[PDB]
Amino acid sequence: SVKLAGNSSLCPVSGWAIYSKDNSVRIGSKGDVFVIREPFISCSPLECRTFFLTQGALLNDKHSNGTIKDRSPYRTLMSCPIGEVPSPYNSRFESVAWSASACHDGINWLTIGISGPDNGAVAVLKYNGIITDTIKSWRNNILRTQESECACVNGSCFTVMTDGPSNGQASYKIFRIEKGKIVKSVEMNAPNYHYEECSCYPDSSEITCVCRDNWHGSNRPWVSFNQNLEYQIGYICSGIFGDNPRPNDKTGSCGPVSSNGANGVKGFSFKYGNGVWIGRTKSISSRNGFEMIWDPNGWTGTDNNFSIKQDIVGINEWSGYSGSFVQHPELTGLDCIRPCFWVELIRGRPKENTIWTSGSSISFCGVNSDTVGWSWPDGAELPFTID
Amino acid sequence: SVKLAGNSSLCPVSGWAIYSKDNSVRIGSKGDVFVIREPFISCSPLECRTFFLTQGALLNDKHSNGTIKDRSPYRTLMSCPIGEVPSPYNSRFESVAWSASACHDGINWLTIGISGPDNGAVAVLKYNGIITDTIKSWRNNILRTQESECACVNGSCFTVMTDGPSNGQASYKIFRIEKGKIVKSVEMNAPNYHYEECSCYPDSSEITCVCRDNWHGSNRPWVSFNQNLEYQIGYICSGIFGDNPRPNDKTGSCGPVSSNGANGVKGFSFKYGNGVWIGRTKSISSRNGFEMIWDPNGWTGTDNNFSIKQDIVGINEWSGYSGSFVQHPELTGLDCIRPCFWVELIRGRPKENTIWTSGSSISFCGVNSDTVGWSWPDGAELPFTID
Amino acid sequence: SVKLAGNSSLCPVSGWAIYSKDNSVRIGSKGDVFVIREPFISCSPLECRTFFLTQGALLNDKHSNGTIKDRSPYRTLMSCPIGEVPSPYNSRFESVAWSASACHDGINWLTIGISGPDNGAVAVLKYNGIITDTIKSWRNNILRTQESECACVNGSCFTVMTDGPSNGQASYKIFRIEKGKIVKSVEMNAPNYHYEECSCYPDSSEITCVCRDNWHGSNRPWVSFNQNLEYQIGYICSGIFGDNPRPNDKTGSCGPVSSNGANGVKGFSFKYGNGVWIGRTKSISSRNGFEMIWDPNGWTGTDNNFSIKQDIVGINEWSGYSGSFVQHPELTGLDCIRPCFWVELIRGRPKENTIWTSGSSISFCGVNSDTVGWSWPDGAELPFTID
Amino acid sequence: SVKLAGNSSLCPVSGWAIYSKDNSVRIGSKGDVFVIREPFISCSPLECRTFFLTQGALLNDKHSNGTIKDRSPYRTLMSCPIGEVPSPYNSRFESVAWSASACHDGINWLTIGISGPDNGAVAVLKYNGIITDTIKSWRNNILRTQESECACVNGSCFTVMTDGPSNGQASYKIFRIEKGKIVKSVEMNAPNYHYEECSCYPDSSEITCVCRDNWHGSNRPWVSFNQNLEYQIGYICSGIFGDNPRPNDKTGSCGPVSSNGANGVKGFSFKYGNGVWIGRTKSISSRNGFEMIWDPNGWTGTDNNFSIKQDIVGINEWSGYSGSFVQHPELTGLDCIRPCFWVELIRGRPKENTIWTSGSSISFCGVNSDTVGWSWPDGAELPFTID
Ligand SMILES: *[C@@H]1O[C@H](CO)[C@@H](O[C@@H]2O[C@H](CO)[C@@H](O[C@@H]3O[C@H](CO)[C@@H](O)[C@H](O[C@H]4O[C@H](CO)[C@@H](O)[C@H](O)[C@@H]4O)[C@@H]3O)[C@H](O)[C@H]2NC(C)=O)[C@H](O)[C@H]1NC(C)=O
Ligand SMILES: *[C@@H]1O[C@H](CO)[C@@H](O[C@@H]2O[C@H](CO)[C@@H](O[C@@H]3O[C@H](CO)[C@@H](O)[C@H](O[C@H]4O[C@H](CO)[C@@H](O)[C@H](O)[C@@H]4O)[C@@H]3O)[C@H](O)[C@H]2NC(C)=O)[C@H](O)[C@H]1NC(C)=O
Ligand SMILES: *[C@@H]1O[C@H](CO)[C@@H](O)[C@H](O)[C@H]1NC(C)=O
Ligand SMILES: *[C@@H]1O[C@H](CO)[C@@H](O)[C@H](O)[C@H]1NC(C)=O
Ligand SMILES: *[C@@H]1O[C@H](CO)[C@@H](O)[C@H](O)[C@H]1NC(C)=O
Ligand SMILES: *[C@@H]1O[C@H](CO)[C@@H](O)[C@H](O)[C@H]1NC(C)=O
Ligand SMILES: *[C@@H]1O[C@H](CO)[C@@H](O)[C@H](O)[C@H]1NC(C)=O
Ligand SMILES: *[C@@H]1O[C@H](CO)[C@@H](O)[C@H](O)[C@H]1NC(C)=O
Ligand SMILES: [Ca+2]
Ligand SMILES: [Ca+2]
Ligand SMILES: [Ca+2]
Ligand SMILES: [Ca+2]
Ligand SMILES: [Ca+2]
Ligand SMILES: [Ca+2]
Ligand SMILES: [Ca+2]
Ligand SMILES: [Ca+2]
Ligand SMILES: [Ca+2]
Repeated sequence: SVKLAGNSSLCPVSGWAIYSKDNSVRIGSKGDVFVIREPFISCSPLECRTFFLTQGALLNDKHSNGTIKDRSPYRTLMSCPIGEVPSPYNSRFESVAWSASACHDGINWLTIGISGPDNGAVAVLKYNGIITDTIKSWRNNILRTQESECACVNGSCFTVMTDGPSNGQASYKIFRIEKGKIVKSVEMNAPNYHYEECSCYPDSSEITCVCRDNWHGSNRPWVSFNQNLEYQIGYICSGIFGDNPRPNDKTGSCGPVSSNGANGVKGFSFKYGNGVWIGRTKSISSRNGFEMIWDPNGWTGTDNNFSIKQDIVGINEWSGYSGSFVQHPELTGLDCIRPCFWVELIRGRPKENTIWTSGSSISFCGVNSDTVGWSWPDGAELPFTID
Repeated sequence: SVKLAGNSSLCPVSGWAIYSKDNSVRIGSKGDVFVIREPFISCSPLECRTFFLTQGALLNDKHSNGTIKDRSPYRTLMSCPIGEVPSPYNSRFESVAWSASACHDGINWLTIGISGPDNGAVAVLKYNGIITDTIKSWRNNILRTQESECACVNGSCFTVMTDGPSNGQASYKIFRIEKGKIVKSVEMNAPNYHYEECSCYPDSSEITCVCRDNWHGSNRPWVSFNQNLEYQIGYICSGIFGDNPRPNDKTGSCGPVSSNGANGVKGFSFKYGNGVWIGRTKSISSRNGFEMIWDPNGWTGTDNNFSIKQDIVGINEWSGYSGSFVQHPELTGLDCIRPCFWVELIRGRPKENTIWTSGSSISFCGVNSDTVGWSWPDGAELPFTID
Repeated sequence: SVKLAGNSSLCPVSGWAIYSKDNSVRIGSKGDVFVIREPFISCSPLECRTFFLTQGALLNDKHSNGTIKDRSPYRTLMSCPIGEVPSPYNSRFESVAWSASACHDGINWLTIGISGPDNGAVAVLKYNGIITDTIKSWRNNILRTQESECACVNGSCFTVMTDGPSNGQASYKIFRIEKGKIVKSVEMNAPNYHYEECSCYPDSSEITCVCRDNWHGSNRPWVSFNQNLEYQIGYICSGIFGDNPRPNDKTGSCGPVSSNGANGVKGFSFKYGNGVWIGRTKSISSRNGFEMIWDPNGWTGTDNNFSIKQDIVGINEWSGYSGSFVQHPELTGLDCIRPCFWVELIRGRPKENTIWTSGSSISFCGVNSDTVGWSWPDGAELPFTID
Repeated sequence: SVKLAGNSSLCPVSGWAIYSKDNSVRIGSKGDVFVIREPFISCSPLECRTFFLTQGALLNDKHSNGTIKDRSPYRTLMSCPIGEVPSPYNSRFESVAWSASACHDGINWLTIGISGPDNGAVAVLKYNGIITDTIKSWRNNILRTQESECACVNGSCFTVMTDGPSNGQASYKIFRIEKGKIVKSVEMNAPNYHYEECSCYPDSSEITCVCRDNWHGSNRPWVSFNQNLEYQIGYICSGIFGDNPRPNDKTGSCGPVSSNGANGVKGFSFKYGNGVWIGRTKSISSRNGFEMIWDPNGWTGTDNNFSIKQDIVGINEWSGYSGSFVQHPELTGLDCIRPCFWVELIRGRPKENTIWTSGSSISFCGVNSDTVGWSWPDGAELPFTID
């Protein structure tokens, strides 16, 4: 086994080829499939896995009742091979968690699972499934992390955590982790910024994270840093606003866009110089639809012009969280780090008249060969028999 | 790991010994078994797997409703060990796909999965589960491929794809693929021919494909080619017509037989000089029954005489698609490439009064020791509880 | 990997320690468990597996209807780790079969599966899951084999097959098989003998089989042979009669005991010089109960005295088939071949008012440390919901 | 593979970080989950597994009826990866057993499973799944063992067994086992002591066991010994009484505390010099709640003062058995033996109006980084459909 180098650049890509679809909710109508939310994908040098937060219950069973609820002692982080439904019969147990991150350094899996009370939550770090560290809430207000993969470079893995209000100034910390041990952390000096649920990826030995401002930004905040945790911060400038909810596209800002800025959804974007690939919902007001947009000056420019749009999920279909994942040269044999992404397709409450909330997933990888837009939605027929 | 040589000749065989039976539909009456169609078998140097197109739903569940439908965003290519039922608990995810092929070059699996809209479908190629190439519809009319294994020789794998009408002249291309990458393709110059759903196998370093003419042939078209994609084309001459539907046996043609020529079913045949092993339905009008026929001059001769017939499925039982698969010397230790075949046993719509359509499978391998004809049908009792 | 030597003697044992219990029928009341019968155990140098003939259906489903029937095209030989329930989710597919045998030579698994019509059945032999030979019915009257493990010595494996009447003189052949290929066979010259369902084990480089006389013997016939298939035949002499049905114990015979001799059950015994360990039902008239009896002169002596009796299943509980299996020094590290045995616990028809018939299993291994008699019965409560 | 050394000291710890939660009962409402009780965790150098005694039945099925019953021929010891629900689809079969222990010596698993009649039970010992020894009841009164992991040092593993009354003086033996073979045993000379269900761990080459006195002690008895089985005995002195039931905390005793001393629950404690980490229920009268208490002089001192309390399960929630497990340096890379523990969360009879009794589990590992108390209860809603 060898550490992932993480020193090559992100592969430029012209479109997105479909990689996986699990059909979890459709299958769970009969099969034994976990009620889940907050899924994400992460790869080792050998395989790619879907991680997810269970609700300690199965679809179409009474224990799925009330699963709109975000945090409980029953939620667990588990994983299964990409594209398979999350079932008790094919899933690896990772951690007890209502917020999580995970990533592979080339040698072993790092998992981070946060559980405990809202006023004193504890992140448990594991390396190869053995507890290696913990970090406890420092603001006593829902310690929370990425809900997507952490990022690794040369044996060090990096993540971001938040503690404090979701509707005002909070506290954001970056962590450097080696063999599951926190070896350095820094608090970001980001007055007037808000960071939640960062999607972080490696690119030329440094980490870029695109996150969710739940306080007052309808564009997405970003933070980038080197292995020594020297960081920079900003917001994506494009008038192609990335959050949900958001206003109709118009002139943007390199600071937080206040219009429709409260609340949000976990998302991601890939930076290429001044340009950016933005993944976003199609609806400006609800978690519906998904599309990928290439905006060649969208990282630093405020106009609402863009060059490419690719459909992923139709506007009349449910979407949800989305996040980046990468495939390193050690896995692919390429000379660059390949960008991929996943989308959570949320079914049930609050929009649908069920007793439960759960998601399925789709994923795509970037390529420079021909691609096509379409809609690959969840496809389940609600309500279910338990409803 | 070593590349399959693919340079020995096809083993001559006198009969077919039963190899597998999954009983998928019988078992799915209670168990958690995927609704599937278009199954096929393919082997590595170590094992044989059943590939199949799911409908993203389980048998005896409401989401099986309407599964007579051929293409949707929910269909996925998955695989499991040969003879096992396709379940979410034992199946490997391969690709999102409503048309597919797969084969192992001795090192890794190649999978090809076509998804997207009818007017712009995209084939996603994976090698060891990593996306390696794509090819997009060139006629904007249901890009489609084998629904059986591709064929590999010395590290190159080969397949055929079609784009265009199913009731008139279409476009047919041959592809050479190395480590999941298309390295060469050619369009077949086949005016008045129609090719779909080719069953292709290697034989002495060259590829032979026997396919389905849905336009105007009740005999089967074939195409054979070397590693440089220099090809020859024709139709099986035998008056023992191979397609379904078809006329009663009589004098055949080395061109497309127009009588009952429209429509068809995926099938296969094995060429041995002027002779041919033909697998076909027993019914001339419907997908019922299956038999293997040895016709010693049937490749090139038009008479309706034959030498051996072996029963596989009784005429009063449902059959469906069939296809070739081979076992290379690297797997068997033999000094020739062994021919095997599978049969899809289709249950449900349109012939039966159910809300769903799904198949089970049987397979056989060629031998020169004693064999026997019989009927190994699906055996499920319809309708099901859900109907 | 190395061939099993098979040259050490059978370990003498004073009692039987319980090794496994699967509770298949109890579990199948809810879980997805195959309807099975004719289970048996066989070991490699690394693990022990339960083989079984499915009925291509699950317990408590309508397709379990009529499963008292012995032969059909739906029956398949499959296997799972010892002690686990036979489910579609944990079972390896082996062969299509309504009669079977299997054994590991130290390198790979040999499986033998007989399918086809009663008047022309074909045994398909596989080595490492690849078809290596076939043998076809020579009397056109239900070709049939052990329903327990074959026996291996120095890279050669041995089995017995029968063809002909079950109520009169039939034909019995011994086979020597190497890497799945029949390299020698001989027909036993056994006028007035009847052999079915042999339980064969290796002992000092030679094979001993104890079988079922369905024609006219309530004691068990035996055949022993060396690697060159030079054989001897006889019947177990003990007045402790081994078959079911049978008379009450009395003076026995070294030939077939005619009293209650018609019909029978698959069983086994272990020879130790003049002595014998006999496994048998407790009831003389029905497949109820099970016990192990040590009779120190029972192989060659006709008296009805014995020295040890150990209870296995109570007389008021259902039993069924039983068979030997061994654990070689290559697996155990012992300096002798260890005798073990399994018992099939049959539930359903004809004795119970259900639509189905299925079995669970228990197994035991011989030891010289302390043991105890008890009853470890099936434990399912019939009828089931489907009945 | 290398033997565990077992020669380093127990890691001192300040708190307990949550390690696993299986949600078995919640999931078994729909999924195929074993009815179980007496679960425990044990690790190899590579992984940690949950062992458990099934009732040979699944949750929400009629065969779960009467499972309050402790011993039957249907109970089996099985195991699955830690944190996964115990299902027939993910569980390894270990032994037929209604009382058990297991542990890994660094090379292979030792399992001990006791079955048979109350008046003559037999413990079957397996090493790598092969029977290696047996030991039979010596007092003919429910031979019984730990229901948690045995302890290994330098290739020798150690356990404790009891035979005799649960309401008066019984007999207690210590065993030294090498490669599954009993190489030494001694009977403890413990008049007026009572030992059941010992929780034993290694610490500096010696074994410490903390057990259950069901006769007349509401504090816990202990026994410690070296590899030669030279032992010492006593009771935990702390006025923080460890058993359930028990009196309210007050001045304790270094002998058995008679007040509320009859009956009990399996538990554990970790000795650190004069100090002790005590895990106990929160209720003094019933199996409800769980907490960890650090009492710096509680091993040898009788006062009821303590320094740290950490909540694990709320007082209004069901708990049950608890036990120690360790993680050796060979697994963790640490320079000490890490203490962890599990808690069984018992649902059903006798406290709840169901036909069945079953448990789920949680586990924690000791650390010196920040931790938090909370309640991680079972969470199932009773009764179930079957009730
Ligand atoms: C699989 O699919 C088939 C086909 O969809 C499905 O059978 C259909 O069931 C639906 C719903 O029960 C039926 O739809 C009804 O049709 C009647 C006329 O026959 C209408 O009167 C009904 O409409 C009234 O009620 C609606 C709901 O309250 C109102 O919205 C509407 O305005 C009317 O007031 C309704 O449309 C339909 O008849 C059948 N179709 C067929 C061909 O049988 C089947 O149930 C599905 N199977 C499973 C397992 O899901
Ligand atoms: C799990 O076990 C419990 C306890 O066994 C079980 O509840 C029991 O159900 C049985 C069967 O329904 C009940 O037995 C009946 O009791 C009544 C008196 O209350 C008797 O009159 C009945 O006997 C008559 O009918 C029998 C059958 O026809 C005749 O054989 C008999 O001679 C009489 O004519 C019968 O015994 C019993 O009352 C309950 N017991 C309790 C405590 O509730 C439960 O059903 C089981 N659960 C599952 C899921 O299997
Ligand atoms: C990336 O890291 C690898 C592995 O250490 C190193 O060999 C290589 O020089 C680096 N690549 C570049 C482009 O600097
Ligand atoms: C969901 O939970 C609520 C709160 O306990 C309860 O009232 C209701 O019965 C539950 N609904 C279902 C369908 O179980
Ligand atoms: C087939 O290929 C193998 C492997 O390269 C080669 O050694 C051999 O010469 C070829 N066999 C024949 C018969 O040409
Ligand atoms: C058994 O076979 C082994 C392996 O070949 C051989 O070494 C040994 O001599 C034989 N044992 C006896 C007792 O003859
Ligand atoms: C069993 O099969 C018979 C014969 O077809 C049929 O009449 C009956 O309905 C079946 N019984 C059940 C319970 O399915
Ligand atoms: C513990 O055992 C190891 C392995 O044998 C040995 O090397 C070492 O000396 C021991 N450690 C201590 C602290 O005694
Ligand atoms: Ca926002
Ligand atoms: Ca722009
Ligand atoms: Ca045609
Ligand atoms: Ca001819
Ligand atoms: Ca007989
Ligand atoms: Ca005698
Ligand atoms: Ca089910
Ligand atoms: Ca007590
Ligand atoms: Ca104290």
